[PDB]
Amino acid sequence: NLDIIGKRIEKIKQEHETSWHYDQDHPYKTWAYHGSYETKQTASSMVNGVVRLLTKPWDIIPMVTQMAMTFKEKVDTRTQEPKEGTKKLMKITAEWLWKELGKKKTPRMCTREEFTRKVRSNAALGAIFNKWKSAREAVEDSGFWELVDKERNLHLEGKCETCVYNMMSRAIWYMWLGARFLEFEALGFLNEDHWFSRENSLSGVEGEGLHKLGYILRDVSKKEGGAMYADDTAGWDTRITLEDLKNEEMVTNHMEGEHKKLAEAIFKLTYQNKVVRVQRPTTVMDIISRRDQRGSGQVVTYGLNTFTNMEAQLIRQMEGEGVFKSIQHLTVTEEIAVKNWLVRVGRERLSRMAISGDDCVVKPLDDRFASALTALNDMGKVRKDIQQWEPSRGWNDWTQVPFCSHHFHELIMKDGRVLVVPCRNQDELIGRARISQGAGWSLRETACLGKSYAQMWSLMYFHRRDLRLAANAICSAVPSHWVPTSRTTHATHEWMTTEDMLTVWNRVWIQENPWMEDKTPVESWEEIPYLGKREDQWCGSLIGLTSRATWAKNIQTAINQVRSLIGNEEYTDYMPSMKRFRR
Ligand SMILES: O=C1NC2(CCCC2)Nc2ccccc21
Ligand SMILES: [Zn+2]
Ligand SMILES: [Zn+2]
Repeated sequence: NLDIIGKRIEKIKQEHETSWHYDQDHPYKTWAYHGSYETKQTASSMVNGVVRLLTKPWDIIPMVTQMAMTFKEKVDTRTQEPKEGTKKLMKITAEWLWKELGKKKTPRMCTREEFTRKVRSNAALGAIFNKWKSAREAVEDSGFWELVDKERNLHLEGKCETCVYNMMSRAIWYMWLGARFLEFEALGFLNEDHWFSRENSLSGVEGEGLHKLGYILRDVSKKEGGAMYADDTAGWDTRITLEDLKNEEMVTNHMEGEHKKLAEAIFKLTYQNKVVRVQRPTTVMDIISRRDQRGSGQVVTYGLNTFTNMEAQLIRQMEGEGVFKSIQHLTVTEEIAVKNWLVRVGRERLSRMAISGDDCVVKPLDDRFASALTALNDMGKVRKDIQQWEPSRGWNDWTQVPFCSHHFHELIMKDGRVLVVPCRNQDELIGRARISQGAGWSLRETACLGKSYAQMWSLMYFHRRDLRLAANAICSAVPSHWVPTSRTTHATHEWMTTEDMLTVWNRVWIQENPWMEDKTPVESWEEIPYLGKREDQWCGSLIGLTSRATWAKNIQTAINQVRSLIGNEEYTDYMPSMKRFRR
């Protein structure tokens, strides 16, 4: 308890010595409270005017327009200790899984140089404002690195002074840049060296991209076995047990020297003991602590969520196959049965899964998996939107399975070749492209973000009539040489380029596509198919509405409206790449 966290707590106490008070009316029940201090501060979603002016029919669709407007009764709940049989299953599986992931990889420290390069190309490293303005300036100043050094040597000594979380759909634990550095130095290798690539982890999809995820699900569907299960966990990050954090820490068993000590300190001092500052309007700042749940950098969180989800799903597969009888206790001969299953078939069983952090698809050996719920529930990985002991409902067709907010279509080109394409309800896609985050956007910066959405649509969602038309309109309305941008950048964004989008389409879908045997390039956008018109409507198309027909017919007028706002620049007309504007 206070031996490991007190020092961090002590230090915050003194910087607000004028304000410290143990509030008697504190709302915490599962979080250990410690004190409050005085602050007074808050980032709403702003509309992208370039995208909205070129998507007029959606101005009267509430599912789009409501997205731009506007549970902590789940962070403040508790998870029970798993039974002894469950703890044994997790420990054997985790031991086995780090060894498999480690066979073709070497753990190593990430460098100041690597960290500096990341900051100088705008990645989301979840850091706070204070002594320097931005991340770019702290990294170019030697004083920073001396603070990093002090903390670094405190960790080698097994103590922590400044590694404190600041809490703020999605929960992010902002730390100061220095604490983020030390996390990256010790555990960055998991992402930097692709430990959760499909080649390395067999279940993982790190670095894949939406042009690959549908082909991966179709390959899983080809295995003999039962339904495809895609059960979401209710509040995954809140269900990570202290036993989970201890099995994750076993990656340190594969390390040596300074690295092993620096990694052991991240896990012991920051992950398995947390210090958090939270804004309460009663506006004060509460200093709360707890031992369990996930609270790490976004990138480390993705890797360890993937690890622990692979572990949980192998165990659910073991339960379905009758490898063990009860979670109450594993007998000595069950332990050897479990180890032997892992050695014998473990890699085959990993290949039956697609796992992206808390998100999974599993094609088990048979449908016994559906009612194999004892280990899953006892590990705390309770399924969302279904009663605890009700058997899972599986999917009979890989094209129906949800994964990473998409489903996937099989789309046959006029020349017979097969595309497996990503898809989701079109209101969601249009609604997101109409939103920006943060202040100080110039018209040029707003235009270049619209262009990023348009090029993503061309590459990933070309098969949706409305999005190929709107993408061509936005690319016609934004100056041809202006570079697409994002302010927040495990997937490949091939659309972030000033290269011709037909050339990028050929590279992604034909040349580098390992599922496409015939490498014959496509010569025009007219060779690139759409979904069936009825399927396009099913997935949210406005094709057939009077509003949509008027928009398509008069698109030049909309393009010209945006060009007139941006001013006298060099523009290209991309509409004649479409049959209906080609005379
Ligand atoms: O566990 C995670 N789940 C998803 C949702 C589906 C893709 C991965 N997102 C994440 C992003 C950062 C960190 C963790 C996660
Ligand atoms: Zn620290
Ligand atoms: Zn669809």
